[PDB]
Amino acid sequence: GSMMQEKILSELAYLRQSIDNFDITLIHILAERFRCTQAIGRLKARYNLPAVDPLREQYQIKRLRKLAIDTHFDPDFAEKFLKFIIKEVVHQHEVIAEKQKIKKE
Amino acid sequence: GSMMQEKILSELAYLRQSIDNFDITLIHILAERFRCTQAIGRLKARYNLPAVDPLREQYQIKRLRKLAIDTHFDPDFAEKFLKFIIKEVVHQHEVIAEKQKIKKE
Repeated sequence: GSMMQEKILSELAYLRQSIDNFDITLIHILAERFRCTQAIGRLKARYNLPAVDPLREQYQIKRLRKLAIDTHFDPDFAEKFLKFIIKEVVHQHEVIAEKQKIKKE
Repeated sequence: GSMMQEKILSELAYLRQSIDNFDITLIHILAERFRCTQAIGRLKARYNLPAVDPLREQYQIKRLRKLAIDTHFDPDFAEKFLKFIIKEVVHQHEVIAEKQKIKKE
């Protein structure tokens, strides 16, 4: 139909409003997460702690996987997602350390 | 110090509580986002719409970049993050279409 075509484009539009809202929300939460991990980066750099903390990484992954299963959410994708975030964090930790070091030199 | 060592481990622990909370939150929001994009996948598959919708992708990226700058959040990372999500979504759209098609065959 044309009534049916519009019904379908209207549903699509409605679902995309929601997605678009989720994406803003996700960015605001990640903004705060990165405020925290940057406070960790400064602390690690001042006191010579390493960017990659394997016991920490391992815990975060097992925990998020368990919580993902409990939410009926794919645990492999939860892990892929967390690892994506952690790679940026590890980069940021290294950038803060190089910048604390260039002051010291 | 040992007082100073514990102060620092205590700060680190406190920041990690927050991170860990943000990560659960992020998973719950993504759970809902994927409920929506899966409803889009079914709709696209029933009515023969393609997985990759370039005009849609382009809008989502420009919009999230602008909103990221307005939140003092790195627009390149916002884009990297959205593209990471969209790659999963496009996969999921293709999986739904293959599964609607195998019923039809």
